[PDB]
Amino acid sequence: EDKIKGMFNPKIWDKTFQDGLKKEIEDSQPYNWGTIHELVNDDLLRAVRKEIETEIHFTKKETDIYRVNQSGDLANLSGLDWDDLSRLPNLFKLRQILYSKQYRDFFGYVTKAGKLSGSKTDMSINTYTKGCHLLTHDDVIGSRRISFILYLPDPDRKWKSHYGGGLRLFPSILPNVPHSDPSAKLVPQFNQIAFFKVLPGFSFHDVEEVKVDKHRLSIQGWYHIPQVGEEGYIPGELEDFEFPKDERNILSFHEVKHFEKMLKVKLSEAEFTYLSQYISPEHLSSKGIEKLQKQFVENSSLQIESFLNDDKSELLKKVIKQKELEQECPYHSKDVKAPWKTAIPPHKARYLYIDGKEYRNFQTEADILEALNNNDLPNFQFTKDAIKIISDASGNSRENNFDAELALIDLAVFHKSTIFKKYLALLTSLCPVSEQILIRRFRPGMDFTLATKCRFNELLKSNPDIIDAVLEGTLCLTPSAGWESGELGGYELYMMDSVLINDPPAWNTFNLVLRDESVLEFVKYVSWSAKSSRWDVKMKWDVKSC
Ligand SMILES: O=C(O)c1ccnc(C(=O)O)c1
Ligand SMILES: [Mn+2]
Repeated sequence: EDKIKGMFNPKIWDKTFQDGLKKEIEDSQPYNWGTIHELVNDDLLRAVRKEIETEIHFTKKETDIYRVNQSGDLANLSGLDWDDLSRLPNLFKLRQILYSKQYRDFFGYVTKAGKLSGSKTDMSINTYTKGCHLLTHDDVIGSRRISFILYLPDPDRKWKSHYGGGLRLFPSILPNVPHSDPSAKLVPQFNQIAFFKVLPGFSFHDVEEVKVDKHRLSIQGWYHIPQVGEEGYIPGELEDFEFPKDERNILSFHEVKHFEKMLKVKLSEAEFTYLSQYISPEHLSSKGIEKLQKQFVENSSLQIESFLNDDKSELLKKVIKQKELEQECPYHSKDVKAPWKTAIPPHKARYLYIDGKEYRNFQTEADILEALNNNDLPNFQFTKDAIKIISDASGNSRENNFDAELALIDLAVFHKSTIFKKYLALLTSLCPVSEQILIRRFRPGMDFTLATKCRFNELLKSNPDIIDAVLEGTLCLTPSAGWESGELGGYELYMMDSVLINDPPAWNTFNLVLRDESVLEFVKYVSWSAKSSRWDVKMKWDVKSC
C-alpha cells in the first residue's frame, strides 16, 4: 500500500499537474476526454507487455462492428481468467494500482466523475493487426462510468500515424447524433492512456483500422459506479435522424393490378423485349425462369450470377472503373456533392448513396430539421436532369464527369419499371406493393452497415394479404479483385437471430431474399486495403400473396 504511488509517474500526485489536467479535460473537444503520457512505471509496464506476449493466446474475432484479436472469450480454453493471474504477476499489479484508492481519488478528481468502484475491476486485453478495427460506439453499457485505454505498442519504436490504429472521437450534431466524420484522432504510444467519462448520446469514438503489418497491444478498461455502500457510496446521492430512412413508397394501383392479374410465364413479347434491354438472356428463358422459380420456392431467396446482359455489364464496368481510377472520391461528408448523400449516423452506418431525393448534406442540426420538416420523394429522372446541367457547366472532363452516376441511375429506373416488377412477381409468385431503390457506394476505410432487421411498414401491419416479410434485392457491381476470402470486408451477410448468405463483393450478381422479422443483414466494413469501393443497387419491397 506504500509502494502504490511510486508505481506511477510522480507527476500525477502533484497538485499543479492535477489541477491543470482537470481544466484540460473540462475544456476538451468534442466531449470531455484526456490523455496522460508515461503513466506507469516504465519497468513495470515493460514487464506487463512481455508477460502478455508470452502468456496470453489471442484469437481473431470478427463481427459487424469489429475485427480484433481477443483474449476475453471464456468457455474457450484460450479465454483469459482474471481470477487466475498466477503467471501474470505484473498484470495483477497493474490492475491493483489502477483500481487503488489512491489512483481512483486522482482520476475521479480530474475527470469530475464522482466516486469510482475499486472492486468492480473491468479490463480486457486485445491486439490489433493489419485490417483490425472497431467501428463507432459510445461505450454506454451498465454501470460503466469512465473508459480508459492504456497502450502498449513496441516501447522502443514510435507508432506512426500512417500505421493506423488511431483512437477517433466524433463530435455531436445533436444528442445521440454524432457527426459522420471524426474531429480528433489520437496516435497512441507506449505507456500512454486515453480516457473519457462515458456519456450517453455523446461519447462516440472508434478505432481506426490498422493499415500495416504490425501488432498493437492495448488494455481497455472501465471504472464503474461503486457497489452500494462501497466506500460509503449511496445510489442517487432517434429513428428520425437516420438517413436514408428504412421506408418504402407504395406503388400505383395500375402496377399492383398488373401483378395480380398475372398471378391469377405470362410475359408478352414486348415485355421480354423491354427486360432484355438490361437482363441476361439466360435469366429470361423459359428454363431459366423455371429454375429461378423453383430455387425461390425452396429457399425463399435467389443468388443470381451474371444478372445483367453483356452490353449493360460492359457499360457499367467501364464507367465505374473509370471513376475509381481517375476521379477524387470524397472522404469527408462535407465534400460529398449531388447526387450523392452520406448515410448517418455513424454508430449505425456510413456509406454514399443516391436515392433520387433533393440534395442533403447534414453538417448541422438545422440541416437535419430542415429535411424532417420538408420530406420529399425520390425522382430519378429529375436527378438525371440536375446532373446533366451541373455536368455541362464544368465540362465533363475525365476528372469530373457523371458517367457512372448516369448509368447507375438508368439502371435504377429499369428496376423501378412496371415491367421489371412484373418479372420479379413472376420469379417469386409475390405481388410487390411498395418500393425503395438506392444506389450505394462503400469506400475503402470508411463505409459499412451494422446488423439490423427489416422494418415493417406500420400502416400495412393490419393487412392480411400483405406478407410479414420484406423482399430485398442487391445487385452488386464491384469490379475489383481480391475479395474472395472476406478479408477485405464488403461482404453481404444475412443471418438468423447461423448464416444464410455470406457473399463478398463480386461483379454483376443479384441476391434476393424474403426477410422475415428476425433475419439480420449487414455489409461488412470495407478495408482500407480494398482495391475499389463496393458498388451496388439496393431494392426493397413490401409484398402480398396472390
Ligand atoms: O481495445 C481498444 O483499444 C478499444 C478502444 C476503444 N474502445 C474499445 C471498447 O471495447 O469499447 C476498445
Ligand atoms: Mn470503446
